[PDB]
Amino acid sequence: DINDNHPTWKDAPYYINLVEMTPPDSDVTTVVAVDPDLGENGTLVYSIHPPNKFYSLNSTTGKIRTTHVMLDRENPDPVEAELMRKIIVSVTDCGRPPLKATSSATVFVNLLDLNDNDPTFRNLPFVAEILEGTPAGVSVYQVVAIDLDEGLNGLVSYRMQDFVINSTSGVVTTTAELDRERIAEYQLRVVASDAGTPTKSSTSTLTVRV
Ligand SMILES: [Ca+2]
Ligand SMILES: [Ca+2]
Ligand SMILES: [Ca+2]
Ligand code: NA
Repeated sequence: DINDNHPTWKDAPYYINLVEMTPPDSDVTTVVAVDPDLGENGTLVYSIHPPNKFYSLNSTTGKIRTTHVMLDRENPDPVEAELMRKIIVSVTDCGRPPLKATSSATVFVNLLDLNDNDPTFRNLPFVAEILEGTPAGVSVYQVVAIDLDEGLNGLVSYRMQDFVINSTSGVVTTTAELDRERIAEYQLRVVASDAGTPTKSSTSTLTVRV
């Protein structure tokens, strides 16, 4: 009848890979604690404490799941960033008196990246001011767009659809002597792409006035 043992954590700390945006109620991992006491003196109750809005836990099986709060690798908030990557877990037996394990157990989640973000322009849309009789091979603008994704998924390149844009630099160069009487205003649709295998794009207008 004496509660002879505390619960004892097993293979802690835990390190786990999880893709971001993983659907709600998707399995993450199963935390495990040991207590050889018979009856309620060894019956365990797991719990996430402090509470984590990105994960739920089966009190009896110690099995963690995701919630209707999606996991976002590009979430700018430092408070959330940590919750998404660190799950602190408390356990107790149901004995008389009830005993906790003498410390919690951290689950370290590694958030794997999806190409879920598209490029977004820093300096577009814009209106570039130029004087007529500007000869060919003159830079007028340099387009900048950023992608919050990781590695190749965040690497932004530039394309169009009387000018040419260098795909690496985002620099916009002329190909002819510009004249007010031929075309005084150009609307140029610059398409910014990333390097994901399902490539994501983003278009905005550079308005050249002569
Ligand atoms: Ca016990
Ligand atoms: Ca992403
Ligand atoms: Ca991207
Ligand atoms: Na994201």
